Amino acid sequence: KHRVLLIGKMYDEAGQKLLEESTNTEILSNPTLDKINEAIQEVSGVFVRYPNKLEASSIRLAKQLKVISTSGFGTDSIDIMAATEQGVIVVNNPGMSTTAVAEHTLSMILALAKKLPFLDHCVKKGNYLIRNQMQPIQLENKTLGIVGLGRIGTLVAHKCNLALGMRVLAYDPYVPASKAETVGATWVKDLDVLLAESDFVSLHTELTSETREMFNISVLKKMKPTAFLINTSRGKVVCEKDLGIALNQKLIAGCALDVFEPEPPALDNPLYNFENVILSPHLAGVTPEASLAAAVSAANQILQVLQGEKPPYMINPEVWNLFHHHHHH
Amino acid sequence: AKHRVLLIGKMYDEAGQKLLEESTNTEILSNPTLDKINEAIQEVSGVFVRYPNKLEASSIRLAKQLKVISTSGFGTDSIDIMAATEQGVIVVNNPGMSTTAVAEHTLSMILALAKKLPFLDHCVKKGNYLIRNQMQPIQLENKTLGIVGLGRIGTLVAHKCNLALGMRVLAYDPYVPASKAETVGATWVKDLDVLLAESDFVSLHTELTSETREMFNISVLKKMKPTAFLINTSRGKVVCEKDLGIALNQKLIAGCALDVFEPEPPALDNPLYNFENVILSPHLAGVTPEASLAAAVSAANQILQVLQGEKPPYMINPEVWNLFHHHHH
Ligand SMILES: NC(=O)c1ccc[n+]([C@@H]2O[C@H](COP(=O)([O-])OP(=O)(O)OC[C@H]3O[C@@H](n4cnc5c(N)ncnc54)[C@H](O)[C@@H]3O)[C@@H](O)[C@H]2O)c1
Ligand SMILES: NC(=O)c1ccc[n+]([C@@H]2O[C@H](COP(=O)([O-])OP(=O)(O)OC[C@H]3O[C@@H](n4cnc5c(N)ncnc54)[C@H](O)[C@@H]3O)[C@@H](O)[C@H]2O)c1
Repeated sequence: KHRVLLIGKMYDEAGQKLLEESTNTEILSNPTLDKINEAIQEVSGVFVRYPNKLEASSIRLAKQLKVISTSGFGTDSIDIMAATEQGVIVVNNPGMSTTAVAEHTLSMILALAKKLPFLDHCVKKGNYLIRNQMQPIQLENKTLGIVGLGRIGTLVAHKCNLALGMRVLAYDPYVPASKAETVGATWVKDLDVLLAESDFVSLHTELTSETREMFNISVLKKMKPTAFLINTSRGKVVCEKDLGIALNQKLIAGCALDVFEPEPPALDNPLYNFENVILSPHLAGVTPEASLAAAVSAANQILQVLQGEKPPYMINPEVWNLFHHHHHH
Repeated sequence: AKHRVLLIGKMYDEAGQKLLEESTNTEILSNPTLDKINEAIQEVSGVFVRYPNKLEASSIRLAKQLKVISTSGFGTDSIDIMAATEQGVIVVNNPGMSTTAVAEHTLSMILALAKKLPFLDHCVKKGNYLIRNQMQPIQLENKTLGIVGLGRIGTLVAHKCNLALGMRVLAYDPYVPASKAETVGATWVKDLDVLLAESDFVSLHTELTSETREMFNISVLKKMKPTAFLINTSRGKVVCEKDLGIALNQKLIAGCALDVFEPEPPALDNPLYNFENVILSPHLAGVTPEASLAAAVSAANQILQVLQGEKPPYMINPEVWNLFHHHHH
């Protein structure tokens, strides 16, 4: 029977149960490159838990490899070129946690408006009278600016408009304006207009060379001093040093972050010392439902390629013909 | 007890209908009128729509127990999605099941235009073998192919025409990264006008949207080379067919190959039937045994998923999911 290497465990054991019905699996925990190499030589499939890496030199050692599956959308730590050259199919598992991240985003937007973690701290310390200096924000009729109108951004736009009564603006050069109009948002060609008009700005872009450090001191200066930033996308989209300067200089009023750069944020991180800051440890997409759906998807696609069936989320379909040559024909 | 499912046209493989019959009672209509749909749709929980059959808003409103509409393939232009969304009805498509088939069919049509294959077959069979002394077939090596829409099919067509024929491949698609073209040896161009000026064959592979509706009109044909050919396997409404006929008459382009039409099916007296260097097929580019089986299984399984309250993989109106929940309980 075929052998599968799991570079990191899946998000739900049901995916490992699926593999074990037909394959012999070995599981490594944050393995070093050497540990991968001595475990990968006889496997037909590999699962990679984000953010683990799979290098070209390791792929070359896997002479019978048929398929590499990642745990989520991201494949940046996979050398796809190497896999393609050897007839190995790379699949991702995208969109398995859209609803979880959308809910987490609504949670952070509301908690910023209501000053919820700060008020909880104050009441528990006997500082009930903080209420005199408080002005919670009503979300109704405020403006939300969505940067990245993808799977998550679209759902967040829809619910903030329909359920919370917000005006919703969006910036995304790589979707048509009709996509925003369908959910009640307006797609804007000029990011600066969204920045000037928004009371809450929520980031939902893919991380690319173009969006890396896109949210820097120049952007924060354009935002309203009363506005808040929410980032549930990727830590590298935000320049954290500039963000701290912007909070310190009151260029924006606060922020909620689920992702960081560097990740694991340092014990030193100056962002910890603002009470208009709300932090979560990269959990926005983590629910039992999302973990199970991704684990089952990844296992099912590995099993498809081992059977010779085309999986639904191939990242390198240009490899199929060589895959055919190596393992069929 | 069993839910009812209406098929507005058959699937292309019986496997889908057998999957549905395990758990539901089905009725199959053959090219029904709007009235026949309304009679058969009143009590059904799920509908399958075989393209180009239409499902209009008025019919969706009569379907008081409707949960899910599945299209036969990627295209959803024959569905009133807005009406479905308003009623808490999930729309699923079935994308990427015909990608190799359409890419093969597109290469077939490019070659047949270059070699004048249907015309010459007719000549030999009518006794005019000696037409050969006036024929100059085109050598595809180093000719330029322009791809409009670098999606699943457009990217595979670019890859195959490079590998099989040595063609230079240009692409126009505002919504994909230039790296996607580079990976298959093509160049992504920001200005469609440049692609039109440089291409010897222009092949259409876009989604039909308000932006691509009637994109290929007389102004575009005036920009194409008089020696160039148009290939359309995407959607008929991307091409203004009356302008295409004008363009062929006025020698703005040399010929065309079409698998999709507007009016689809086309009329008995369509003027395109009478032109030189026209090659037509009846929306069969994506209809192979392999593709039909995959699409039929996918459509059946998504219908069954939604009937169970499970989120399917190809929801095209995810903003409707909460209203579906509210009705499905
Ligand atoms: N915090 C978590 O636990 C978690 C979980 C899942 C996803 N994510 C991240 O959240 C982000 C959104 O996820 P998704 O599934 O909606 O992605 P998606 O691929 O569906 O959408 C990404 C969108 O970003 C847009 N984009 C690219 N460049 C842009 C630019 N310069 N400006 C504006 N928009 C741009 C793209 O056009 C796309 O519509 C991603 O970064 C994803 O990695 C985080
Ligand atoms: N038998 C057949 O003829 C057959 C079979 C399958 C699919 N199709 C059709 O072929 C088309 C492509 O299918 P696919 O699976 O590759 O879809 P896809 O979603 O993978 O690709 C469509 C591409 O169109 C591009 N697009 C959107 N707007 C554009 C614009 N203004 N200009 C240029 N490009 C734009 C998108 O960005 C996308 O990359 C669809 O119209 C589909 O309905 C036909």
